[PDB]
Amino acid sequence: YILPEDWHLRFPSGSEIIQYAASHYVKNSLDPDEQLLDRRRVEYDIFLLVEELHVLDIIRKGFGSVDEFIALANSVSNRRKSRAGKSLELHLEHLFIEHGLRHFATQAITEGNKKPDFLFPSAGAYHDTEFPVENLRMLAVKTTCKDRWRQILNEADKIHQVHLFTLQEGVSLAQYREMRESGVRLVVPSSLHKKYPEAVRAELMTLGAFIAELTGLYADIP
Amino acid sequence: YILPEDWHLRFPSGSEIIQYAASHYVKNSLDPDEQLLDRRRVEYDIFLLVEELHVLDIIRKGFGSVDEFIALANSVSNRRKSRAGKSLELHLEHLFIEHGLRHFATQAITEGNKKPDFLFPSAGAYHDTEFPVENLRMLAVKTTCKDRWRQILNEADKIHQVHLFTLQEGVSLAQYREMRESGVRLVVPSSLHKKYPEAVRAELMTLGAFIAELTGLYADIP
DNA sequence: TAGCCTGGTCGA
DNA sequence: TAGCCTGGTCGA
Repeated sequence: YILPEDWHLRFPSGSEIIQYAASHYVKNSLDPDEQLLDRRRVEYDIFLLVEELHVLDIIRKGFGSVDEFIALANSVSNRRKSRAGKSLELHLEHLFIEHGLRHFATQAITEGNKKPDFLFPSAGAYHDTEFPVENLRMLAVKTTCKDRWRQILNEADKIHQVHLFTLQEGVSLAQYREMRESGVRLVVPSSLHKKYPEAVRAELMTLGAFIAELTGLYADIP
Repeated sequence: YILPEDWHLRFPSGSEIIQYAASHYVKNSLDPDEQLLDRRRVEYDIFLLVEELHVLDIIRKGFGSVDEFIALANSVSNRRKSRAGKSLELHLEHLFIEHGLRHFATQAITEGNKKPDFLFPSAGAYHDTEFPVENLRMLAVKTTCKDRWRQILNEADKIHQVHLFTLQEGVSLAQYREMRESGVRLVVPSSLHKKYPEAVRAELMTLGAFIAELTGLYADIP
């Protein structure tokens, strides 16, 4: 790939990796669902290489004790964890802008505590007492859900139908039922649908459909 | 310590480690808060040693690539994670029985979905339409909370004042306010109170106080 | 396969 | 220091 000069030394930020990765996308596959999965794959491959230049030398020369091993073990695991999550946020932000969805707030304050990944169409409209509450949207983003999905709930007391975007290779049917009852709606990249139980597949939204719904919903907003 | 014979080979269960660990407790420090922290420390030290006999040899001879390193790295990290959590559950179960708290359900079904770590005084009383709902208690257990605490919420729709037991070395004041509003009440081992902000320390329960409250609350139940 | 998190890194 | 989880192990 040939990386930027100081990357060998200083480990780049999430936006920096992607900023570099952008000049290496396949192009075009103008479907938003295709684009995400592709941009993720390209970004990840670059990340793998940067990671190697920081650890591979330490990896080979072994560890004298468990406490030594596990410190870097946790450090490296948790580097991936923190960066994987921010990556998906960023990739969706870029895709919203590129596909006509300009009406969204990134760091939007709702009730004063929890702040959702994405709020629609505005932080302002959300507090606007005369904006139709049923036209409000919220997008929580989780690369994997597992048990962690329930942490997304009351991020927007005002919105009961909440959207969760995830890359998980199938959510259990039992687990999906809990999500429905709690008012959660999955947005999942078209390609990953086949990993979800047949009964669930029907109620699954693609990224493309999400963007299209919201684009029309807020077309009448400046 | 000298471990049981087959431990070198087969990695023991959580109950097995503790069953062995019990014959190695300090004794007595009859305070429940003291006993937990001690039994945890004894259990952990044994765990560390069992872990070493399974990994130390693999740890020293290094790794050829990142993908090799990270597989065991995640495996070992996640062994600790799964076992740490079950350990605390077990230690509290044993302490409840030993200190007169016989009225609790371990695997209690509430609404049919989420099942709380501990339900009081009975799975039956919880569904008993004439048991005073304000005398119901529920105990979620988390070794560390972090962001994960919000996953404990609606485990018992019927109970609004919920108890969370944790070993975390201080919960932020901002984070504690969210817990209060969501109807969560911390139970924290006496010794760890000094790690919590001064403003929070006041509303913190000890294990001893928890057991004493519930013991009196259910003394009139067979 | 639901729950665990003997948890450090990243970027407001 | 709040949010992340490019997540596998354990035991119903």
